[PDB]
Amino acid sequence: SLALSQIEIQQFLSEAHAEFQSEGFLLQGAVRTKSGTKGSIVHFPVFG
Amino acid sequence: SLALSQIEIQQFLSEAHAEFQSEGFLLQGAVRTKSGTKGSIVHFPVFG
Repeated sequence: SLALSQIEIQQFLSEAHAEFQSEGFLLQGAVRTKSGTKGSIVHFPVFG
Repeated sequence: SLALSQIEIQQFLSEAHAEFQSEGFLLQGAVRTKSGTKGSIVHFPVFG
């Protein structure tokens, strides 16, 4: 019977799509970097 | 000596009485139950 269209189902996919966005870390290593630092402030001495 | 009644002990039971109430699930078996469903809406197909 064509009445089967009354009990048609819908499928929801488990693979989600994240909206196109930047993943970041684009400027990693572009500047003088100090890793594993401790303390509230890191001081860079400068001479004229 | 009858003075032993001055150090009589009292026992507190560990099996607690629950004030008279329904245990629930009375209507299970009176309706058509379907376990392990998913989603916000569940559809029951019907045939003529």
